[PDB]
Amino acid sequence: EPQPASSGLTDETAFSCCSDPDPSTKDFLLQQTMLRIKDPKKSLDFYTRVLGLTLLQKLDFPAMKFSLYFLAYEDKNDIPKDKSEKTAWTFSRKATLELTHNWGTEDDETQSYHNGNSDPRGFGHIGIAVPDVYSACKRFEELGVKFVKKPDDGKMKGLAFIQDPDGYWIEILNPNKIATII
Amino acid sequence: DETAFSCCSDPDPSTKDFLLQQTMLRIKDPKKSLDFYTRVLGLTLLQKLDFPAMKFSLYFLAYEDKNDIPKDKSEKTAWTFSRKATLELTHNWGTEDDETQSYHNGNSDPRGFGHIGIAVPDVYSACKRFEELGVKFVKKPDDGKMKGLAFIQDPDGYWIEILNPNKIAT
Ligand SMILES: CC1(C)[C@@H](O)CC[C@]2(C)[C@H]3C(=O)C=C4[C@@H]5C[C@@](C)(C(=O)O)CC[C@]5(C)CC[C@@]4(C)[C@]3(C)CC[C@@H]12
Ligand SMILES: [Zn+2]
Ligand SMILES: [Zn+2]
Repeated sequence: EPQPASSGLTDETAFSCCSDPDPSTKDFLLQQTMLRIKDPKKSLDFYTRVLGLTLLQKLDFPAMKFSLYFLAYEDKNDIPKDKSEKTAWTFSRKATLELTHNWGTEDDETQSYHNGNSDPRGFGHIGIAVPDVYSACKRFEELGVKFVKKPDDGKMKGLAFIQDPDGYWIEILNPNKIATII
Repeated sequence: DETAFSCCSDPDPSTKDFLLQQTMLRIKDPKKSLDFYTRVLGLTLLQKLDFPAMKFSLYFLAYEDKNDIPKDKSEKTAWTFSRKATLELTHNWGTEDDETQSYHNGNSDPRGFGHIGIAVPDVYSACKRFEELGVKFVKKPDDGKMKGLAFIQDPDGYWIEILNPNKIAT
């Protein structure tokens, strides 16, 4: 029953590669995903205004000439005012997006970041779960967002991919509708 | 900062139930990857989904109690895809037997994606356990200006930040 190896893993092989978690890893949290961004204006506007994330915090590194922007689906009225307080909070949020701006890249017409979906491949995308793919995407269209895959294109109806201003892919999906699609 | 106007306070309420569900990474060999993320890092495999017509599988991992996972495929799928902060590891069939194939981690030419990041109670003991389990480090907690902060690598070489949120605070 181990599959032909041009056929992928059986459930058995796969599951048997899984161990229950060591109890010292309880309380571990998947806190952030870092993406490099060419232009923090385009990017902050895309993630806050279009996608509805809240800018939790900005960190500056004047020596090393770069800034970090931390965004998440969080209530602004939860963001601490105090500096240290604010940082501990931000960095204890789950499911956060860290955007790294290297100074000057916005003026560099020669410069662009690679989105991982052409050679050499790796990272693919982040994805947002929404209650209605078609209504969200209709608004995205209204707001000038660029699409990789419209919700109705292809076999997978009801799932979409849009680009952020650096070309990074963002999946848009409805958890109550995925099982129909697959 | 002249990005002063770039931050839309009060997002449109149509986005109020939006949720950052997944980060997707391509993996050469899920036997290694699954072992690493579960046994070393302590995540749980939520769901394995296969696509024969398209020759790939998806492995969703998260920090979730295995006991909360519905057993039924439709209930499971709906549950998995509504969890916050999942890793979606994509396996294109055969890459584990292709001696010439490897994925790129985004941290050298051409750059883009940098890393995912895991918050822990105690960076030092986590990293000592990591050392004991033969985990490869990109940065030990005691190298450079940033002390008490580490980066490790998964089996594909993707970078994973190991931090304590109360120590960046300093
Ligand atoms: C151990 C030491 C002291 C040393 O061995 C040099 C390499 C390094 C491992 C180093 C690295 O390699 C890449 C980056 C990145 C550069 C940057 C701006 C980018 O490359 O885009 C993105 C942010 C990021 C993570 C900031 C921190 C550093 C400087 C990072 C981890 C700090 C720790 C550092
Ligand atoms: Zn980071
Ligand atoms: Zn995905």
